[PDB]
Amino acid sequence: KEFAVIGLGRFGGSICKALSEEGVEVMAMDIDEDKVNEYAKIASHAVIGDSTDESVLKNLGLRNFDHVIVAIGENIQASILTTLILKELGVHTITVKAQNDYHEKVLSKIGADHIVHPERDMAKRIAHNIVSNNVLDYLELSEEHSLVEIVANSRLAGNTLLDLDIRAKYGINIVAIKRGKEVIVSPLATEVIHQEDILIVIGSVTDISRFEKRVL
Amino acid sequence: KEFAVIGLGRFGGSICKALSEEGVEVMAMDIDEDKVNEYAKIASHAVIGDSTDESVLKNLGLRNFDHVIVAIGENIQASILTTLILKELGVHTITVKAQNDYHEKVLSKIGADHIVHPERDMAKRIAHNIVSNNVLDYLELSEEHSLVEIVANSRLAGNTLLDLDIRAKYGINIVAIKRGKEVIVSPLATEVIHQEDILIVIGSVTDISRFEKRVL
Ligand SMILES: Nc1ncnc2c1ncn2[C@@H]1O[C@H](COP(=O)(O)OP(=O)(O)OP(=O)(O)O)[C@@H](O)[C@H]1O
Ligand SMILES: Nc1ncnc2c1ncn2[C@@H]1O[C@H](COP(=O)(O)OP(=O)(O)OP(=O)(O)O)[C@@H](O)[C@H]1O
Ligand SMILES: [Ca+2]
Ligand SMILES: [Ca+2]
Ligand SMILES: [Ca+2]
Repeated sequence: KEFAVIGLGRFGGSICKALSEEGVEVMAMDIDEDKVNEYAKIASHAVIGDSTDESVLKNLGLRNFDHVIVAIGENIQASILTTLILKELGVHTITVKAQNDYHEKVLSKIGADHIVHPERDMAKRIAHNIVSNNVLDYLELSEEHSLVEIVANSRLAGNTLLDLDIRAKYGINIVAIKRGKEVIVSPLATEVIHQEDILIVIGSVTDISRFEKRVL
Repeated sequence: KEFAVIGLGRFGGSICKALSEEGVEVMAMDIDEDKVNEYAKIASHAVIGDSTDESVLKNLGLRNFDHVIVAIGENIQASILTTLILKELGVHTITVKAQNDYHEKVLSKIGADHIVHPERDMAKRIAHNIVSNNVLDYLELSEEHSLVEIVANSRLAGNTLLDLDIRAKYGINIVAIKRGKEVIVSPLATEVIHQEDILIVIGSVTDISRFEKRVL
């Protein structure tokens, strides 16, 4: 498989490092020579170039590449134009970092396959933690369902899962518990909740909200 | 509770918007007046100022604030100095966006409570997906354990969980299945895996790796 990353900022450079650490080859490109130099021994092919020169991406051989990541940030126009060119070159999968909603909307119509929002998505998790302290983190599983990490409080602590009856009363499922350094997976109803346990829970976002209100 | 965000880039501004959307008050600060203007109706108090002026943060009343987020990016020195000042002001919880390892190392010793890497953390998830296609995403639960989203292949499809015997053979647990738009939570052993099911799995990173090798 052939991988390329265009734009070596914190996202693009981290993609380059992660791919390198996974043990695969990656072409890493940036218009800034100093950035390219930083990745000269990390990427298998580090390239100084402007990705908005059509012949440049073609001459580099990006036609039919398996996956190209566009991580140009503040230059929304360069990002969009680069994406356009990659699509015309038949790149199978194009992932692009979006700067805003406008950027995303355009990227979607010109055929980016995956549009990602690293800063925004982490900000949302952090803000949710901030405003509800017992909720440590969450991961959306579908439009309706999420996984949520919940710190047990005094009300939960000391009771068996059987007695808590959370599935029947709240519609949500405790699928694991982090207890100290250990993770208890698929705990039985006989499991007793300890103070400072982190409950790993799956349910609808609606049911989770009701649980937070009732219990947290 | 009192919240402040310092630096309104994509991360800081997204934190400001997310907090605003959660319905809480937030003070949003930036040295760039145009950025502050963008958040004047989103933040409950939008402030033009240099967070590295000690008297500025004190006069704004940040002493003993519940949570302050430092999202100054490229100015590592301003970030570090701002963090130092907030700590001296007794801020209960300081979360800081780190630009690199050096930045993180210094932030840790001068007492940032939470150091976050939005670009890097998303890059790692993406790169892992890229190099192992059946693996859609993952979330670390502990140093030893992770949650992983795995697309079922032809080998898994058509078999009951009972017959697959994945817990006994691989040490990992299927705690949910995304099937179309639905999530099946805590499936029973009688559940049959469908093509294109997304298995939500929890196990040790070691056991997960062995499973990927054997089955994916
Ligand atoms: N036309 C182009 N061709 C190749 N690289 C480019 C082009 N335009 C910009 N870049 C590179 O893209 C990289 C990332 O751009 P920038 O730093 O503005 O994005 P960012 O959103 O701050 O990135 P991150 O959030 O990942 O740090 C920069 O190193 C820049 O040199
Ligand atoms: N001393 C300071 N006081 C207040 N705000 C500052 C200070 N220095 C920088 N900022 C603001 O911090 C914001 C973010 O900085 P910058 O854009 O360099 O970070 P970034 O890593 O690109 O952010 P993001 O990744 O969140 O887009 C900018 O709006 C900038 O004006
Ligand atoms: Ca444009
Ligand atoms: Ca960024
Ligand atoms: Ca420094």
